[PDB]
Amino acid sequence: RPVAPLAHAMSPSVLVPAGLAGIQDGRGRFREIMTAIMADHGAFLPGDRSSDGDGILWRLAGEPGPTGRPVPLGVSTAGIRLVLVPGLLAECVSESSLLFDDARPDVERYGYATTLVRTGGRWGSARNAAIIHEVVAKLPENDTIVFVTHSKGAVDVLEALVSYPDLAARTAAVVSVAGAIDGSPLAETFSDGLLRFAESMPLSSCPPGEGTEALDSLKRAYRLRFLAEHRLPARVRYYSLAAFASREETSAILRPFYDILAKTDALNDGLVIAADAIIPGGTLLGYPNADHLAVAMPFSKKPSLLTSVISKNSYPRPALLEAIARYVEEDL
Repeated sequence: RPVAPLAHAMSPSVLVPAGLAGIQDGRGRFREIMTAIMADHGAFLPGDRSSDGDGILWRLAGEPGPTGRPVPLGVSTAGIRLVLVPGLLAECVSESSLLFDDARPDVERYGYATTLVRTGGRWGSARNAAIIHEVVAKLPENDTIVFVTHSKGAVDVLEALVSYPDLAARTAAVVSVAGAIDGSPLAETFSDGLLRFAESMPLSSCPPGEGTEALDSLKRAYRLRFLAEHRLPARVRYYSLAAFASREETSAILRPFYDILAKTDALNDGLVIAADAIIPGGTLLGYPNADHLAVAMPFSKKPSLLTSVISKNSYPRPALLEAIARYVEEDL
């Protein structure tokens, strides 16, 4: 695309150390919690692996040490409900994959209720925000609501919190997992024609979108403008995990997109750059060593061409989701 229209749409933005955008560094305590969880009951959890070194969570510079304070490893009685919100195209592959599906037995064992929200896989954030608003309105009043979101789901939820003060007042926390907070430059990379055809083609698992509504929601200019123009509700707590893996531990299907992003930032999960995946003013929990899909969306149906090309899908999602729940309960 010629640069003039992109320039006109872009709001001034700056890449800064996390501290300068009001981010609390919770990387040390989160590593501590997740590591203890896996030492305590990781052995039969799907995706179990060594927690040593960068195995589960990358060690970026400046990481705080462990606090030494005991990690809760029993059943929660806090009445917390994790409201799971998926991202782009998730609805379309629902037969093969549901968000954190293999992690929900483990967190429910330990006292955390879970609800999965079905969003439009090909719909814009405003339309999905209304869906989320209606779902949460029907959840039990005494539950403590903690969103756990993936990809576009994160900004579906942020737009909802900004649009519906009653949802904001109802919500204790939002956790972003590889959330597309600043969108992705890939949303602009491909032709409108291609995006329009993808939006409108008949699929038996997800309804079509209008125009390019879903991708419009993921454009960097749009997403940066949202954050420039709307304060996130202050009474809600925000937390972010930003995934990336090495090229060889990145799924085949994601590698061509990884390769585009890696031209300027190797710390990307295939679809989202890590610096674009952190909610400003929130808490940074860390960097799962996993590509965009492995960190949150299990694919296991065999055989499947789809499952086969998502070739690096193994990650300890149950331990990750349990660590998220325990960190937020502790932080709250």
